Amino acid sequence: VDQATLDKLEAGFKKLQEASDCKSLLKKHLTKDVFDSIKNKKTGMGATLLDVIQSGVENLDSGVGIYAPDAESYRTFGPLFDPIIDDYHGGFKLTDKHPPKQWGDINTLVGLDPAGQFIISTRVRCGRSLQGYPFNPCLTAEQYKEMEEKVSSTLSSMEDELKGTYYPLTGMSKATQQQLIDDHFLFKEGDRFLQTANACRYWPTGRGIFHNDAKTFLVWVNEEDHLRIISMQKGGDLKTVYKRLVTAVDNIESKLPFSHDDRFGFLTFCPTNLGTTMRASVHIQLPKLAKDRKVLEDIASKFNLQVRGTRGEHTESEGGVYDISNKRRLGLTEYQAVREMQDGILEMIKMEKAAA
Ligand SMILES: Nc1ncnc2c1ncn2[C@@H]1O[C@H](COP(=O)(O)OP(=O)(O)O)[C@@H](O)[C@H]1O
Ligand SMILES: CC(=N)NCCC[C@H](N)C(=O)O
Ligand SMILES: [Mg+2]
Repeated sequence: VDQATLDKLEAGFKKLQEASDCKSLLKKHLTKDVFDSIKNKKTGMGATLLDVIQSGVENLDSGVGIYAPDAESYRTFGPLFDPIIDDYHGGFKLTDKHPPKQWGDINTLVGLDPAGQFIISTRVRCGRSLQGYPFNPCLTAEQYKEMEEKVSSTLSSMEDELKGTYYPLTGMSKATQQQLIDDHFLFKEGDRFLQTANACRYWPTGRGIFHNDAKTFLVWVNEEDHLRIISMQKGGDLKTVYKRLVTAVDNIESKLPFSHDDRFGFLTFCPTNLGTTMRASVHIQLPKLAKDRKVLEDIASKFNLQVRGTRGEHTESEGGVYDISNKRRLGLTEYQAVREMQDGILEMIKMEKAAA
């Protein structure tokens, strides 16, 4: 680790201590001891502690603040990752290992809001990394193109409900892109947390979206993760949404090799996405409970749920519509993760009906 990198780290650590109102897990868990123990370490691809913490140093409003530039980073910088992962995912010890993939009994899932007065739409996503490719900050432009080719070629073999078309971001009209983002289908462009993590280099090369005509099945290529595999539709039919995701992931898994770790389950760029990589969410209105987004968040947290704005994380609610989802992804099965959202949303709706 060169001297220029060390200077920036010491200055970054200092900045974090002085940021009296910073509430990120990075600040909370980067103790002087932790800091000194790993700041001189480097991975085989040259990822340093700076590459890990830089996004959180520059964006003090980060909730977490770190990313893994490569798989090795998760262990090379373990003393920082380990406590943060344990913290975020609601308990995960050094000796713990993520359980084997288990979708569970899909037939046990229910409709989340039969009368249709609270839930707007339901969505479940997963993420995957291609074996042989590092995470965003270590990728070259050429690698983005190689991966885009591989993934798009694989998805051309999808059939029936899952059959669809790949749309590259390169050459995509501003109008077409903007509508897809507005309609909650395409990942947004230019995220400051990802940018400062050097996750958006060479944009928009290699980036794009696959989807069926109904746009109930989508795959993001080369945004935050190599793949995000998405099932979504209007209404509260979680069972169908989850079933479609399972079918899609099972099919893609037979064709493309994805990175899996004995301890961390499926590997992802952010530690929040490890394990099941699963975020099951609803867009929901709860006017009585949501009379203060912090009261809503406090209610949600007891159900292990996270609250986001209408256009995704780091955004506000619009027209009272919130994104509410399972927070935890690692140290529980796919089934357990989706059930936490279902169970939490069902009770919150009950609470809403009862609220004065
Ligand atoms: N239940 C949902 N129904 C409709 N759109 C959703 C739902 N949950 C998330 N989205 C959309 O997904 C997109 C990505 O948002 P983010 O908060 O970045 O989620 P992810 O885990 O998908 O990266 C945003 O446009 C957000 O509106
Ligand atoms: C997309 C994603 N990984 N969100 C979780 C953390 C995001 C951001 N780096 C933060 O620390 O708030
Ligand atoms: Mg995102």
